[PDB]
Amino acid sequence: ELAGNAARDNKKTRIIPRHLQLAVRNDEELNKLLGRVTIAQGGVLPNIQSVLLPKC
DNA sequence: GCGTACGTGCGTTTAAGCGGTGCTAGAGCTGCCTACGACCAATGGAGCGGCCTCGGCACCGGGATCCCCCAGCCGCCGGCAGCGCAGCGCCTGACGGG
Repeated sequence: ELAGNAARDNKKTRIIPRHLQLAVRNDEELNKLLGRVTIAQGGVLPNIQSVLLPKC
């Protein structure tokens, strides 16, 4: 269900692990179930520390 | 280099701590009865294997942003150098005193 919504955003009809890793990581609750599992070819969540960004 | 706030110390003070009750709740165990899960023999069809064909995605090529950059550009202002000047203390007059 969470994965399917992600596939909608990228518009691909076929579900893909990149969706799966993305889906199960945004939900903080489901995150706790798999806090020590790594998905094949999952890729990290898109995140950047604010300080790294330019001052303005 | 600044400065505050947290360590050190002192002086209350109070609730922890001790020792003492007194209770019954609840855990531990036993006796005994039941049902429910394992076991066994059959059965078929759900699932798994083997093909096998379209199109979702990949890939390309092109056009479309769009942030990223920065000199242009001006405003601003303050510093700065020059200029006009305001005030004062002395300089020096006006006029009586020495």
